[PDB]
Amino acid sequence: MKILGISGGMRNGSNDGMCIEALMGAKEMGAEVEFIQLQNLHIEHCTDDFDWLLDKMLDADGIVFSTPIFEKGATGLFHTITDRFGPRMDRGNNIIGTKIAEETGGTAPDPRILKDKVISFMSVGGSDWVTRTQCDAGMLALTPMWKVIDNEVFPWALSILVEDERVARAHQIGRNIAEAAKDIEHAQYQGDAGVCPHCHSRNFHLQDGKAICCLCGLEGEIHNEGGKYSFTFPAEQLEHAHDTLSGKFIHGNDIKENTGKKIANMQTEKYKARQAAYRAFITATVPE
Ligand SMILES: Cc1cc2nc3c(=O)[nH]c(=O)nc-3n(C[C@H](O)[C@H](O)[C@H](O)COP(=O)(O)O)c2cc1C
Ligand SMILES: O=c1cc(-c2ccc(O)c(O)c2)oc2cc(O)cc(O)c12
Repeated sequence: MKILGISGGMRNGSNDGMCIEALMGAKEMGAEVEFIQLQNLHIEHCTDDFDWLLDKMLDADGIVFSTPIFEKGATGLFHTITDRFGPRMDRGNNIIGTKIAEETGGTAPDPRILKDKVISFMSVGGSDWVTRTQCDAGMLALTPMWKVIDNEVFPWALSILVEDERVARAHQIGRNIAEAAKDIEHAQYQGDAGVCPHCHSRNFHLQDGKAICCLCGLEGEIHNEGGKYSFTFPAEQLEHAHDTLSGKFIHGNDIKENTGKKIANMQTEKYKARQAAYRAFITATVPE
């Protein structure tokens, strides 16, 4: 089993070390290991080394991703990789694209794109401003429905490379991901149970009558029982969860329906005149 470790920190930084430490644990369980340092890659924002990166990820049976924490979440580059995953890696759209290709004599997309895969994440920050990175990390796995094994946060971690018990945790995360990879079907989540019984998220969007899991999208209710929170939802919601095939097929269907409505609206006079008033009112300022 091939484990790919990816770091988004500085060259030779703490994220490099935690990630290489996971890789060492993985080799201990018998895996072939590879390491990619993202500072060596050129990756543009969603509007270039990205295709290469994805090819590397598609060949791995499991992935360990270690990211610095910036403003409580993953780095902007981690969010760009997430942006760029959609068009390429959505499990829903790739199932559709492959069925369509078969039946219409089209060329069969990358079979790798649909293989099951396990992924673990590590978020390394220097303080306790760490409340959003696990969700950010979960979002990247959500689009292709890779099976999350661990999704770990390390606050106060500037000196983590001399904190033996926390380095030992990353070693164990490496063990887990190699073990999970040996049998991706029977691999099971090893991380924290969290609050969302489906996502394991602890991040929720709250409004009167509706608490929403910020990762899996389940709409339900948060309960405070003496300081312990818990999340409940009605079973019909499972159909709609953003990390299930069912919920993705629905989501994509609404996208197709709303995209057709936009195309049609873009041919109305209402649209064209408002747009022309905007073009006439102002011109975008650019640098010299
Ligand atoms: C602009 C910036 C914002 C940061 N924001 C946070 C933060 O919100 N929470 C946090 O825990 N650490 C934060 N950090 C600390 C970085 O996570 C830390 O420097 C990183 O773990 C270093 O990893 P490396 O050694 O691999 O580069 C921030 C660092 C920078 C430079
Ligand atoms: O190393 C850290 C460095 C910084 C930081 C960010 C922007 C600056 O203009 C600056 O002068 C320092 O912010 C942090 C914020 C954190 O929560 C944890 C950290 O380790 C850091």
